This record gives sequence, C-alpha cells and structure tokens, in this order.
Amino acid sequence: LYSDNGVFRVTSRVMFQPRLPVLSDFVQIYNCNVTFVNISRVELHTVIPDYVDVNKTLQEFAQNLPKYVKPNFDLTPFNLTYLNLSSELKQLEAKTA
Amino acid sequence: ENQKILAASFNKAINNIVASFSSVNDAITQTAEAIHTVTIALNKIQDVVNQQGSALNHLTSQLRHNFQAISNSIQAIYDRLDSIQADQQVDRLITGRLAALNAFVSQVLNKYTEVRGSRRLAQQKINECVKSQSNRYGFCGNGTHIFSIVNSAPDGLLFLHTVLLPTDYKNVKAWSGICVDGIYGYVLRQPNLVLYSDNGVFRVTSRVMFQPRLPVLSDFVQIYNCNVTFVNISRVELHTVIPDYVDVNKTLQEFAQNLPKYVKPNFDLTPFNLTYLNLSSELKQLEAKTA
Ligand SMILES: *[C@@H]1O[C@H](CO)[C@@H](O[C@@H]2O[C@H](CO)[C@@H](O[C@@H]3O[C@H](CO[C@H]4O[C@H](CO)[C@@H](O)[C@H](O[C@@H]5O[C@H](CO)[C@@H](O[C@@H]6O[C@H](CO)[C@H](O[C@@H]7O[C@H](CO)[C@@H](O[C@@H]8O[C@H](CO)[C@H](O)[C@H](O)[C@H]8O)[C@H](O)[C@H]7NC(C)=O)[C@H](O)[C@H]6O)[C@H](O)[C@H]5NC(C)=O)[C@@H]4O)[C@@H](O)[C@H](O[C@H]4O[C@H](CO)[C@@H](O)[C@H](O[C@@H]5O[C@H](CO)[C@@H](O[C@@H]6O[C@H](CO[C@@H]7O[C@@H](C)[C@@H](O)[C@@H](O)[C@@H]7O)[C@H](O)[C@H](O)[C@H]6O)[C@H](O)[C@H]5NC(C)=O)[C@@H]4O)[C@@H]3O)[C@H](O)[C@H]2NC(C)=O)[C@H](O)[C@H]1NC(C)=O
Ligand SMILES: *[C@@H]1O[C@H](CO)[C@@H](O[C@@H]2O[C@H](CO)[C@@H](O[C@@H]3O[C@H](CO[C@H]4O[C@H](CO)[C@@H](O)[C@H](O[C@@H]5O[C@H](CO)[C@@H](O[C@@H]6O[C@H](CO)[C@H](O[C@@H]7O[C@H](CO)[C@@H](O[C@@H]8O[C@H](CO)[C@H](O)[C@H](O)[C@H]8O)[C@H](O)[C@H]7NC(C)=O)[C@H](O)[C@H]6O)[C@H](O)[C@H]5NC(C)=O)[C@@H]4O)[C@@H](O)[C@H](O[C@H]4O[C@H](CO)[C@@H](O)[C@H](O[C@@H]5O[C@H](CO)[C@@H](O[C@@H]6O[C@H](CO[C@@H]7O[C@@H](C)[C@@H](O)[C@@H](O)[C@@H]7O)[C@H](O)[C@H](O)[C@H]6O)[C@H](O)[C@H]5NC(C)=O)[C@@H]4O)[C@@H]3O)[C@H](O)[C@H]2NC(C)=O)[C@H](O)[C@H]1NC(C)=O
Ligand SMILES: *[C@@H]1O[C@H](CO)[C@@H](O[C@@H]2O[C@H](CO)[C@@H](O[C@@H]3O[C@H](CO[C@H]4O[C@H](CO[C@H]5O[C@H](CO)[C@@H](O)[C@H](O)[C@@H]5O)[C@@H](O)[C@H](O[C@H]5O[C@H](CO)[C@@H](O)[C@H](O)[C@@H]5O)[C@@H]4O)[C@@H](O)[C@H](O[C@H]4O[C@H](CO)[C@@H](O)[C@H](O)[C@@H]4O)[C@@H]3O)[C@H](O)[C@H]2NC(C)=O)[C@H](O)[C@H]1NC(C)=O
Ligand SMILES: *[C@@H]1O[C@H](CO)[C@@H](O[C@@H]2O[C@H](CO)[C@@H](O[C@@H]3O[C@H](CO[C@H]4O[C@H](CO[C@H]5O[C@H](CO)[C@@H](O)[C@H](O)[C@@H]5O)[C@@H](O)[C@H](O[C@H]5O[C@H](CO)[C@@H](O)[C@H](O)[C@@H]5O)[C@@H]4O)[C@@H](O)[C@H](O[C@H]4O[C@H](CO)[C@@H](O)[C@H](O)[C@@H]4O)[C@@H]3O)[C@H](O)[C@H]2NC(C)=O)[C@H](O)[C@H]1NC(C)=O
Ligand SMILES: *[C@@H]1O[C@H](CO)[C@@H](O[C@@H]2O[C@H](CO)[C@@H](O[C@@H]3O[C@H](CO[C@H]4O[C@H](CO[C@H]5O[C@H](CO)[C@@H](O)[C@H](O)[C@@H]5O)[C@@H](O[C@H]5O[C@H](CO)[C@@H](O)[C@H](O)[C@@H]5O)[C@H](O)[C@@H]4O)[C@@H](O[C@H]4O[C@H](CO)[C@@H](O)[C@H](O)[C@@H]4O)[C@H](O)[C@@H]3O)[C@H](O)[C@H]2NC(C)=O)[C@H](O)[C@H]1NC(C)=O
Ligand SMILES: *[C@@H]1O[C@H](CO)[C@@H](O[C@@H]2O[C@H](CO)[C@@H](O[C@@H]3O[C@H](CO[C@H]4O[C@H](CO[C@H]5O[C@H](CO)[C@@H](O)[C@H](O)[C@@H]5O)[C@@H](O[C@H]5O[C@H](CO)[C@@H](O)[C@H](O)[C@@H]5O)[C@H](O)[C@@H]4O)[C@@H](O[C@H]4O[C@H](CO)[C@@H](O)[C@H](O)[C@@H]4O)[C@H](O)[C@@H]3O)[C@H](O)[C@H]2NC(C)=O)[C@H](O)[C@H]1NC(C)=O
Repeated sequence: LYSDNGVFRVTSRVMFQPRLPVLSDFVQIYNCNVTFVNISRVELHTVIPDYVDVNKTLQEFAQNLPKYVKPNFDLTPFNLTYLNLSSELKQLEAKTA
Repeated sequence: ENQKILAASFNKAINNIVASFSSVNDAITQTAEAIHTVTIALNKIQDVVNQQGSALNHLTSQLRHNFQAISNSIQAIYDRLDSIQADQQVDRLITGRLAALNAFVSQVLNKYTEVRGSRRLAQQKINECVKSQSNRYGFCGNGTHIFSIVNSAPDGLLFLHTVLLPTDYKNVKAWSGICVDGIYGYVLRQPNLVLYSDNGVFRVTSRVMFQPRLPVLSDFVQIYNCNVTFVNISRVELHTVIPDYVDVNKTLQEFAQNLPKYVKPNFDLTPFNLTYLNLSSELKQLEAKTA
C-alpha cells in the first residue's frame, strides 16, 4: 500500500501494476502499531473508495419515521402546524367575553 | 457422491494388482495397462538378485586357473618338489590370487556408492508423498496425487500411488470480465476461477474440477478501461449477475420519495397526515360556535 502526492494505490512486489484499493483486501489488526497512517473514520473514503458507513449516513439524514411523506425539509405543499394555537387563545378570550 | 464411486473403483484396482502378483499374466493382459508397471517392477527385482549372484559366482571361479606353475593345488606342489624349489612356484599363485581379491574389493566399494545415492530418493519420496501430499507434476503418479502406501520387498521398498483420472467433460460458455458503463470494469482476482453464464444465470467454478456456486462481491477487483470483449451491462442491473450487492447511495435518492410504495404508510395517522387541516378545523369551530 503506497501513496504518491495525495492518492493511495496498491501494487505487487515483483512487478509494477498499480490499481485502486478495495475493501476486500483489508483485515482488522486492532491496537494500531505507531508507524501507521493517522486518519479519522469520517474521511476513510479518501483512501478506500467503494466504502461508506452504513449506519452513520442514516444517523445524519434519515431522521423522521419514514424519511419523508410527512412535512419534511423545506416542503412547499405543506403548511404550518402549531401556528393556530395563539389564535385559539384569542378566540377563547372572545368566547369567554 | 464422489466417495461412493471412488471406493468401488479402488477395491477392484487392489484386487487386480494382487492377482497380477500371482503370476497369472496373459489372462489379465487384456484388462488394462496396470500390467505395464508391474512387469517392470518384477524385472527390476529379478535383476537385482541375478547381478548379486553373478559377482560371487565369478569370484569363486578364478581358483581353477593355475598360473604359470605346475598345478592349481598347493598340496600337489609340495608333494613333488623339495622345499627350496616350491617357494618359486607358490608365489606365482599367491600374486595372482591377491590381484584377484583386489579387483573384487574395488568393485564392491563402487557398488556400495550407488545405494547411498538411491536412498536419498527413497527418503525424499517418503517425506513428500506419504506425509505432505506434494503437488509437483510428474512426481509420484502422473496425475493428481491423493495418498500413498508403502510396503517392503527384497532389500527395498515398494510404493503404491493413488491418483485420479477424468472420464467425462462438460462444455462451459466462459467470459472474461464485467464492464459496467463502459469505463468501470471488474475481473476475477484469483487466476484459477472462471466466470461463466448458461441460459441467463452466472456462476463461478474452478478450472481443475467442476464445482459451481454463486458469485459474491468479495471476488472482484477494479480493472478500469474495459477491454472490449467484456459483458455489456448497466449499473442499474448489476444485481442480476452479482447477488448480495446493492448501491447504497442511489437507493437513498430513490428510497426517499418512494417509501410510500414499499410499504405504504397508514392514512390519517400522525404525523403522516392531518397537517394544514387544523386551521380549517379552527375555522369550522369558530363557525359552529358563532352559529
Ligand atoms: C449505527 O448507528 C445506529 C444509530 O445511531 C446505532 O443504533 C443505536 O445507536 C444509539 C446511538 O444513540 C446507541 O445508543 C448509544 O449507546 C451508547 C452505549 O451505551 C452504553 O451505555 C448505556 C448506558 O450507560 C448502556 O445501556 C449500554 O449497555 C448496557 O450497559 C449496562 C451497564 O452500564 C448493562 O447493565 C445495565 O446496567 C444498569 C445500571 O447499572 C441496570 O442494571 C442495574 O444494576 C444495578 C447494579 O449494577 C442493580 O442494583 C441496583 O443498583 C443501584 C445502584 O446502582 C441501587 O443500589 C439499586 O437499589 C440496586 O437494586 C440494578 O437492580 C440493575 N437494574 C435493574 C433494572 O435490574 C440495567 O438493568 C442493566 O441492564 C446493560 O446490560 C447493557 N446493555 C446491553 C444491551 O448490553 C452501553 O454500556 C451510549 O453511550 C450513548 O449515549 C451517550 O451518547 C449520547 C450522545 O450520542 C449522550 O447524549 C448520552 O448522554 C445522555 O444525555 C442525556 C441528556 O441529553 C441523558 O438524559 C437524561 O437522563 C436523565 C435520567 O437519568 C437516570 O436514568 C433514568 C433511567 C432514571 O433512573 C432517572 O431517575 C435517572 O436520573 C433525566 O431523565 C434527564 O432529564 C435526561 O436529560 C442521558 O441519561 C445520558 N446518557 C447516559 C447513559 O447517562 C451518552 O453520553 C447512546 O445512547 C444504541 O446503543 C444503538 N443500538 C444498539 C443496539 O447498539 C448502531 O448501534 C450503530 N452501529 C454501529 C456498528 O456503529
Ligand atoms: C452517492 O449519492 C449522493 C447523493 O446523490 C452523493 O452525494 C452528493 O450527490 C450530489 C448529487 O446531486 C452531488 O452533486 C452533483 O455533483 C456533480 C459533480 O460536480 C461537479 O461540478 C460541480 C459544479 O460544476 C463542482 O462543484 C464539482 O467539484 C468542484 O469543481 C470546481 C471546478 O468546476 C472546483 O473549483 C471551483 O470552481 C468554481 C468555478 O470555477 C469556483 O472557483 C472560481 O474559479 C475562478 C477561476 O477558475 C476564480 O476566478 C474568477 O473567475 C470568474 C470567471 O470564471 C470571474 O472572472 C471572476 O472575476 C474571477 O474572480 C473564482 O474566484 C473562483 N471562485 C471563488 C469563489 O473563489 C469555486 O470557488 C471552486 O471551488 C471545486 O473545487 C470542486 N469542488 C470540490 C469539492 O472538489 C464537480 O466538478 C454535478 O455535476 C451534479 O450536477 C449536475 O447534475 C444535476 C442533476 O443530477 C443537474 O441538474 C445539474 O445542472 C444544474 O441545473 C440546475 C437547474 O435545475 C442549475 O441551477 C441553476 O443555477 C443558476 C446559477 O448559476 C450560477 O451559479 C451561482 C453560484 C451564481 O454564480 C449565479 O449568478 C450563476 O448564474 C440559477 O440560480 C438558476 O436559477 C438555477 O436554476 C445548476 O446551476 C446546474 N448545475 C451546474 C453545475 O450548472 C448538473 O448538470 C450534482 O450537483 C454531490 O457532489 C455529492 N456529494 C459529494 C460530497 O460528492 C454521493 O457523492 C454519491 N456517492 C457515490 C460514491 O456515488
Ligand atoms: C498519530 O497521532 C498520535 C497522537 O497524536 C501519535 O501518537 C504519539 O505521537 C508521539 C509523537 O510522534 C509519540 O512520541 C511522543 O513524543 C513526545 C515528545 O514531544 C515532546 O518533546 C519534543 C522534544 O522531545 C524530543 O527531543 C528531546 C531532546 O530535546 C528528546 O529527549 C526526546 O526524546 C524527543 O526526541 C518537543 O519538541 C514537543 O513539543 C511539541 O509541541 C510544541 C508545542 O507545545 C511544538 O512547538 C514543538 O515543535 C513540538 O511539536 C513535546 O514537548 C514525548 O513526550 C512522548 O512521551 C510520552 O510517552 C512516554 C512513554 O513512552 C511517557 O513517559 C511521557 O511522559 C509522555 O507521556 C512520546 O514519546 C508517541 O509515542 C505516540 N503515541 C502516544 C500514545 O503518545 C502518533 O505518533 C501519530 N502517528 C503518526 C504521526 O504516524
Ligand atoms: C458494448 O457496447 C459498446 C458500444 O455499444 C461496443 O463498443 C463498440 O462495438 C463495435 C461493434 O462491436 C466495435 O466495432 C465498431 O464496428 C463498427 C462497424 O459498424 C458499422 O459497419 C458494419 C459493417 O462493417 C463490417 O463490414 C465491412 C465490410 O462490409 C468491414 O469492412 C468492416 O470492417 C466491418 O467488418 C455495419 O453493418 C454497421 O451497421 C449497423 O447498423 C445498421 C443500422 O444503421 C444495422 O442495420 C446493421 O445490421 C449494423 O448493426 C455499421 O455501419 C465500426 O464502424 C467501428 O469503427 C469505429 O472506430 C474506428 C476506430 O477503431 C473509427 O476509425 C471509425 O470511424 C468508427 O468510429 C468499430 O470498428 C467498436 O470497436 C466498439 N468500441 C467502440 C469504442 O466503438 C462493444 O463492442 C460492446 N461489447 C460487447 C457487445 O461485448
Ligand atoms: C402554507 O405554509 C406557508 C409556510 O409554511 C405559509 O406561508 C407563510 O404565511 C405567513 C402569513 O400567513 C407569512 O407571514 C407574513 O409575512 C409578511 C412579511 O412579508 C414581507 O416579506 C415578503 C418576502 O418574504 C421573504 O423575506 C422574508 C424576510 O424578510 C423571509 O422570512 C420569507 O421567508 C421570504 O423569503 C414580501 O413579499 C414580497 O417578496 C416576495 C419575494 O420574496 C414576493 O414573492 C411577494 O410577491 C412580495 O413581492 C412582503 O411584501 C413583505 O415585505 C408579514 O407582513 C409584514 O409586512 C407588512 C408590510 O408589507 C406589514 O403590513 C405587516 O404588518 C407585517 O409586518 C405578515 O404579517 C405575515 O407575518 C409567511 O412569510 C409565509 N411564509 C413563507 C415561507 O412564505 C402559508 O400561509 C401557508 N398557507 C396557508 C393557506 O395557510
Ligand atoms: C395523507 O397523506 C397521503 C400521502 O402519503 C395522501 O395521499 C396522496 O395525497 C396526494 C396529495 O394530498 C394525492 O395527490 C393528488 O393527486 C390528484 C390527482 O388525482 C387524480 O387521480 C385520482 C386517482 O388516483 C389513483 O391513480 C393515480 C394515477 O392516475 C395514482 O397515482 C394514485 O395513487 C391512485 O392510485 C382520482 O381519484 C378518483 O379515483 C379514486 C379511486 O382511485 C376515487 O376514490 C376518487 O374519489 C376519484 O374519483 C382523481 O379524481 C384525479 O383524477 C391531484 O389532482 C391534480 O390533477 C387533477 C386531474 O387529475 C386536476 O383536476 C387537479 O386540479 C390537480 O391538478 C392533486 O393535486 C394531488 O396531487 C395522492 O393522490 C394521494 N395518494 C393516495 C394513494 O391517496 C392523502 O391524500 C393524505 N390524506 C389526507 C386526509 O390528508
């Protein structure tokens, strides 16, 4: 595994045949010897393409019970809930009068 | 299912060899070519004994040749001449017989040298075919090795290799890779797998035996720029050749406006419905109260 001027590639040790790394070439070697590459999980896709965090994406923007159908992010056809109760109080005052 | 036929084909092979050792030769020469090896194995064992016998038969036969003396028996030489004249005759036989012994010793010493060179091969075969199942071609058995059995013989060992031989073949429509969208291409990583497709379904097998199974995403690398003799397929239908593969981000775009399709949410249930209708509900309440 090697990196030139910001891009990572994987080649053999006998010939020089570069290509792109894939997730199917890595195992988990926990406790991280010191002379490794320091990188956070939010930016792992910049060294290993075809890899995305399956649950973090739904934690970010998959928020409502369905994703939507329901008034959701800047939906124009829908209108304002919880914007008639002040008028309800005013009309309750009028009704009491 | 292979072990049901292998036992039946091995038990007959054992019986054929044990019958071939029983000197009944010409009756079973029509059966197969298993005789081709047993005849050589028997001839070698016969020769290794005949050669040993002949060496001593030649050594013991050189006492008959009287050298330039009166006779070949010393008791006769000492019976005719006196003591001062028999010493010039006895040494003529002594010198010949000593030279006869020397040539025999020089041959036995050469004979021992070949055996130590032959023992290295015997040890190497024991180390490689009896305990390890070596994979070098043309080594024990001409086919694919499985195991071996050892037995003793006159001052030697006799091996029993066990190999496999193909009988029937199958025709397979091969391919060379998958090229999606004309630029991204996938090929099999290990060079011992064949990607093939019969009447609309794709499977992956080996190149030595025929063991089909289903392809998985863990067997493909990215081989960008798509040699021409590939399989033309778009990314929207990649799951029909590689199961257990779905696009993670495109489904996010599609499954988003399309959740009401699968599966349909319940109507009139919070918080899917009944928004923007509460201003109308307040208006109706006011109208009813006023009336
Ligand atoms: C991808 O992605 C996805 C999505 O995202 C995912 O999924 C998911 O996710 C999520 C996220 O969010 C997650 O979650 C997470 O988690 C994490 C982890 O966790 C951890 O922890 C937890 C807790 O801690 C736990 O649970 C878990 O586990 C557990 O553990 C445990 C232990 O600890 C165990 O056991 C348990 O225990 C308990 C206790 O102990 C109990 O038991 C007990 O015991 C005892 C003894 O021991 C006993 O005895 C007793 O004792 C006592 C003393 O102590 C006395 O004495 C008595 O007498 C006696 O008796 C007892 O008995 C017992 N009990 C019983 C009942 O029995 C229990 O039971 C047990 O069970 C368990 O088992 C376990 N489990 C299992 C299952 O295993 C773990 O460990 C976490 O961490 C997180 O969180 C965090 O973060 C966040 C952010 O993010 C933050 O925020 C948090 O904080 C928070 O904050 C808030 C504010 O805002 C708060 O709230 C508050 O609250 C309060 C309350 O308080 C308390 O409580 C209650 C209950 C009551 O009590 C009251 O009174 C008091 O006060 C208030 O309310 C206020 O107002 C509010 O505001 C909170 O709190 C906080 N928190 C805390 C904790 O604190 C944090 O920081 C999160 O949550 C999940 O998980 C997931 N899922 C799953 C399934 O997993 C996924 O996963 C992903 N994936 C991947 C691969 O990645
Ligand atoms: C999965 O999945 C997921 C989900 O889907 C994803 O995620 C996401 O996704 C998404 C999707 O949607 C995506 O997106 C996409 O993307 C694609 C690609 O992209 C591309 O392109 C873009 C743009 O073009 C970009 O951005 C990127 O990158 C970039 O690049 C660049 C280059 O180009 C760079 O740089 C930059 O540049 C710029 C410019 O140039 C700037 O700079 C500058 O420079 C200059 C020079 O050079 C300078 O100087 C200047 O100059 C001038 C001249 O020129 C003058 O002279 C001056 O004086 C001077 O000074 C300056 O200075 C500068 N500036 C500054 C400020 O400084 C900047 O800055 C820079 O930066 C960069 O860097 C980059 N970036 C990075 C980060 O790297 C790439 O390239 C695309 O393509 C797409 O789109 C497409 O498609 C669609 C559909 O699909 C369509 O629709 C589109 O079209 C559109 O349409 C619309 C309509 O409907 C439109 O709208 C419109 O608009 C308009 C406006 O216009 C304009 O603008 C504004 C601003 C203003 O200006 C105004 O005024 C004007 O007019 C209006 O408004 C109207 O009304 C409307 O309607 C639009 O526009 C269109 N578009 C266009 C473009 O046009 C298309 O066709 C999409 O978007 C994303 O991306 C994602 N994410 C991520 C993260 O990636 C994921 O991814 C997935 N995954 C997988 C694995 O697959
Ligand atoms: C990925 O990231 C992680 C975490 O960020 C990182 O993990 C640690 O990385 C460090 C550094 O690579 C490892 O080594 C540590 O180094 C510490 C030294 O830093 C201090 O000393 C500097 C000068 O010391 C040198 O020179 C003197 C002679 O003058 C010599 O005796 C020393 O041995 C040494 O050679 C000094 O310049 C430095 O100051 C920094 O900050 C100032 C600003 O404040 C800046 O101006 C300077 O330019 C400089 O950047 C600093 O003061 C050392 O202290 C540390 O020791 C710890 O551990 C030992 C036990 O081993 C404890 O006994 C000790 O008390 C300390 O707690 C340690 O040796 C370190 O081993 C890594 N691991 C851990 C767990 O910390 C990875 O390396 C990164 N991976 C990459 C980059 O690939
Ligand atoms: C996956 O899909 C991609 C893209 O769809 C595909 O990539 C290209 O595929 C083509 C075809 O396999 C590759 O070869 C090209 O073929 C073109 C020939 O088509 C024209 O000529 C036909 C007759 O020519 C033959 O016969 C004459 C003698 O008569 C002989 O001299 C020729 O050499 C040739 O053998 C003709 O029948 C055909 O007409 C079609 O369309 C009509 C309808 O209009 C229909 O009725 C016919 O039945 C027929 O289907 C057509 O007119 C050829 O022109 C082309 O050349 C281009 O490239 C060269 C440079 O190499 C340029 O110099 C030239 O100007 C052209 O631009 C090319 O040779 C082609 O190489 C592939 N790649 C690219 C980048 O195009 C993959 O093959 C697909 N993979 C699969 C299927 O596995
Ligand atoms: C369906 O749901 C909708 C939302 O979910 C809901 O829409 C909202 O309706 C409310 C009323 O019921 C609106 O509140 C009013 O706001 C008036 C302010 O209007 C001034 O700004 C307009 C532009 O607004 C844009 O900018 C502001 C920031 O300033 C921003 O917050 C907005 O989101 C907008 O981006 C001016 O409109 C002009 O410009 C737009 C383009 O931007 C043109 O399209 C117009 O044609 C027009 O040219 C407007 O002229 C005003 O300048 C409040 O009016 C104030 O100002 C007048 C003077 O003009 C005073 O006399 C008033 O006393 C008051 O101070 C008004 O009182 C009220 O608060 C709310 O803005 C709407 N939201 C959106 C996003 O549109 C629908 O009502 C709902 N449908 C139903 C049937 O209920
Ligand atoms: C709770 O939330 C739900 C969302 O999860 C919501 O369901 C959907 O709401 C949308 C808006 O609120 C609806 O969109 C509207 O569609 C109108 C067009 O309707 C025409 O087709 C109807 C039949 O629909 C079926 O066929 C279409 C394909 O053609 C298919 O997409 C649908 O899913 C349906 O299968 C016609 O209804 C007729 O037939 C049904 C039986 O099928 C009868 O019960 C009816 O009484 C009626 O006879 C209807 O008449 C239309 O022909 C949009 O209308 C536009 O187009 C017409 C021309 O067709 C114009 O005249 C209009 O002016 C306008 O331009 C309308 O604007 C809106 O977009 C969507 O249909 C809902 N889906 C379902 C499955 O119901 C619930 O409504 C919501 N409930 C509450 C109480 O809030």
